[PDB]
Amino acid sequence: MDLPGELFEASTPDSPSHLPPDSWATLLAQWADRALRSGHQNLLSEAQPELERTLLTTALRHTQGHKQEAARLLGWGAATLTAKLKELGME
Amino acid sequence: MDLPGELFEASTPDSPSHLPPDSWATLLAQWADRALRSGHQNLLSEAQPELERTLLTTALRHTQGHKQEAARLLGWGAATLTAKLKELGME
Repeated sequence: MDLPGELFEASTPDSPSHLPPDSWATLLAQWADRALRSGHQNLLSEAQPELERTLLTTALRHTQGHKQEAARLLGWGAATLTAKLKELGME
Repeated sequence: MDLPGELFEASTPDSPSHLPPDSWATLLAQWADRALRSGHQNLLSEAQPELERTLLTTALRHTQGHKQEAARLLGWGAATLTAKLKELGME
């Protein structure tokens, strides 16, 4: 018998998230190499939007909702912030 | 007295390099934020060339010296591989 019950269900609360040291570059150096020895294709096209999304969302956080303010935040403008959004989706 | 001598000099050999888990994204999320609360400016312009240099050099390694082959390696061409080289230096 045990005091605590055998709780076995995934609920919303009681679920902390862990943030380990993500070795992105280490994953990109080994990934780009593993794909090169098999069938590489969208190499830079995959991490390209990854770096843009991270920063874009971060700076935007300073102005959540104000996607325009994010422009001056990254030395960009309103055409780049918008054109760069489809550039990764088009290229 | 000790068998080994007190070797205290930096030489070429006898110098192994360590490669810990670099948390780039973690450094970019905290850096972009720390700079935003002070004087942000070249936010994306700093990590932009960092992601391009890493992949560019990696794929090029498959064709060391053949900077041209790196083109098809990243679904790029000869104009992009060259134009993208100055794009980060110009923007």
